[PDB]
Amino acid sequence: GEIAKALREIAKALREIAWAHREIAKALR
Amino acid sequence: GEIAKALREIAKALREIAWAHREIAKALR
Amino acid sequence: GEIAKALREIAKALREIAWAHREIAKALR
Amino acid sequence: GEIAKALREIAKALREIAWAHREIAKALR
Amino acid sequence: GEIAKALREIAKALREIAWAHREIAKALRG
Amino acid sequence: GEIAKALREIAKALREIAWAHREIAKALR
Amino acid sequence: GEIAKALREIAKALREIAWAHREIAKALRG
Repeated sequence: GEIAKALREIAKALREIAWAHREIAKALR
Repeated sequence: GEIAKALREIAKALREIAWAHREIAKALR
Repeated sequence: GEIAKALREIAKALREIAWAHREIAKALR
Repeated sequence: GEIAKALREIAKALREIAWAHREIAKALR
Repeated sequence: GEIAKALREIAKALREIAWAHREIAKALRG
Repeated sequence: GEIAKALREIAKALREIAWAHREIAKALR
Repeated sequence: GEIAKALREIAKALREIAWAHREIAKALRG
């Protein structure tokens, strides 16, 4: 469904943010 | 659908945030 | 619809956050 | 509707976050 | 409804984040 | 319901984020 | 359901963010 697909896009974007957030954590260490 | 379209706008905004977040990670490195 | 309108409000708020996030990236760069 | 109202509260909280994020950007400049 | 109640929990958690975010802004100014 | 339960999981994850965010505010102080 | 599964993916992604956020807090102290 289009609604479920859009919700999965939201999750994918958040995993993108999490990847960057882990890079920042490594950067500070 | 209007609901699915709006949910896709939410994902698009989060991708904007992820792009800026990657820029911040690069700056710290 | 009211639900779609509220979801677009969520998207716009995230676009506000993205603007500020870019401002932080510029400040750090 | 109750669901639409709750979604608007999510949007309002995100606008609170955006305001604070702009304050952080000001601090960094 | 259970769905509306859960969405209000989401909004409240975001309001918690906003409070902490304001605390961070205050610290960076102070 | 499974949808309400999943929404509560989203809320719980955000409360985890808020906890860490408060720890960061304390760290800066 | 597909919608509930997708919402659970969102929740898990936020838990990924929470873990990374805790690592940042630790880094600022350690």
